[PDB]
This record gives sequence, C-alpha cells and structure tokens, in this order.
Amino acid sequence: GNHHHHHMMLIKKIEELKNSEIKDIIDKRIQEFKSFKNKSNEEWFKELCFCILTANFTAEGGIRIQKEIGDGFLTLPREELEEKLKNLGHRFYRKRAEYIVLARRFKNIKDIVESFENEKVAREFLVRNIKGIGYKEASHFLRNVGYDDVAIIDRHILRELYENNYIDEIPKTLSRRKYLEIENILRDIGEEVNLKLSELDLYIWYLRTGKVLK
Repeated sequence: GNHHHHHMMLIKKIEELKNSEIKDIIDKRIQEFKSFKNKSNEEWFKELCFCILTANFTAEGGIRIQKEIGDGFLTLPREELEEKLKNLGHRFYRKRAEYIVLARRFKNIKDIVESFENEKVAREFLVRNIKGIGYKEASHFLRNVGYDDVAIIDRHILRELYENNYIDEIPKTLSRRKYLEIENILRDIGEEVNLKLSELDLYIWYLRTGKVLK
C-alpha cells in the first residue's frame, strides 16, 4: 500500500483540529506560557521545579505539588522539602528535593535565561549546569515559560516516531546530537502544518489523551 498514508493522515487530522474549538483551547494555553515574559524570577523558578518533578510523574500531579508547595521551592530546607515531596506522592522525593535545592544558586533563572542570545543556547546552559535537568526537561521548561522552537522529546513521542518509521530505533538515551536530530524532524512536521514546536507538542498530546495540560 501507501507507506506514507499514516503520515498524510496525521497531517490531515492536525489540520482538522486547527479548524475546531480545540485550536482556541491550545492557543490559550500557549498564551499562558507567553505571559511568563511578565512574571518574576520567583515564578520562573517554580516552573523549573515543576519540570524537575515531571520525570516519573504526572503533569496534573506536578501542578498540584506546585500549588501545594509554591514559595517552598525557594524557602524550605532540604529536609522539609524532601518530606513534603514524599507525602505528596512523588516516588523520587529524595533526589528531586536535592536537585531543587541545588538549583537555588540560579534562583534568578529568568534573568539568566533571558541574558542568552536565544533559547537554544539557554538550553545548553540549563542542561550543563543544573543537575536533574536533561535536554527534555530543559526544553519542557523553556516551552512552559514562552519559547516556541524547542521540542519536548518524551518516551511517548519516541515510541510513536519509531513505530511510524521516522526513526530506526527507540534511543533510550538521548545525546545532545541525537536530541537535536529528532527535534528537527518534529520541526519539519510542525512547518508542514504551520505550527511552532511549542504548539505542535500540545496538538500531539491532545491526539493522544484528549487533554491540554502543560
């Protein structure tokens, strides 16, 4: 048959979503990310912590841990933070509590991130200096605070890409080189549907779950 039928239908489905009320819902979420340009360093640091907590967890869970703790990401001592995370349901409370505390030396994360030439270079800094932050987490963070040209390459999109033959094998470990390589394929798909990577990510998640989170 036509080996490109599934790719062609994915493009068609996304164009269908863009012509539905789903577009307004996703656009609103995108606008909320963009609003971070006006939020404080403290607000940005909380989002960085949300992303540090995402791995092996739920966005919905992260959102509630955020609302629960809030200012505590900056004021709570190691021991007290580790305690709240354990009681809030996070299985890696110990490691995450440590990463968060260590990240505090960069608490003015908004000023640091905006000082860079662009988001790509800023991502490099996030990955290299902040423990608990890999390329996926850094991209997730940048997207959530308003940047549009970084892909969030999670284990689900990797499986979809592999299964539909966009990549030869599920990577497991993503080196900088491999991350940027896979990000470019997603970037091409995005342009094929006239969507930025920040937006494409939400359309893809919506197709997978019917929900629009962050």
